[PDB]
Amino acid sequence: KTQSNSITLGTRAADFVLPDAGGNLFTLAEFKDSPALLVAFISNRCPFVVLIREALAKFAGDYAGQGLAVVAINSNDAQAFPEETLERVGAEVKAYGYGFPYLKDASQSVAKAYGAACTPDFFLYDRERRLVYHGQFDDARPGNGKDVTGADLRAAVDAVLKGKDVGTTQVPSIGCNIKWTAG
Repeated sequence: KTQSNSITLGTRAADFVLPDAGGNLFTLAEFKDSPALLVAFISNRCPFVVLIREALAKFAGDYAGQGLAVVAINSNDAQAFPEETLERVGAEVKAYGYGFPYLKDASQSVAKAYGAACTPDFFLYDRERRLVYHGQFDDARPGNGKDVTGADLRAAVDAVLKGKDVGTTQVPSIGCNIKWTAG
């Protein structure tokens, strides 16, 4: 278990090229027309991601067409954790109804460029792809009793889409560490 890193607000979204489980490739240019862009480092089996998985698919669907693009990335080492393969990532999409692209970062170069530390780790960018929110989906944690609402991220997306300032309280997310390959 670890907290997300303190990443300075304003940092530019790093570019990537990453595949989905059909082999389609995605870069930042594929999301260019969406004024808000969420990049989410998640996992197929981490309990902190299991907690919000239904909510995340609902959240992304709710905003599809309102100007939010969501990209999810699984950077976990799938030799060490076979449940994290690209093939499994493809099965997660169908099983949980993910409308957003869910991509595999096999070399972990993208997780390293964003400075992701745990799953889930959420980075929200504005129209010029500057970081405006980095933190928890909401206050829910496995076993803490709180409803999974996505309210912190929702409030941040709403602010971006309405051209307003994101709130300054950003609680770090908590999850399983990214499973870095030995070295």
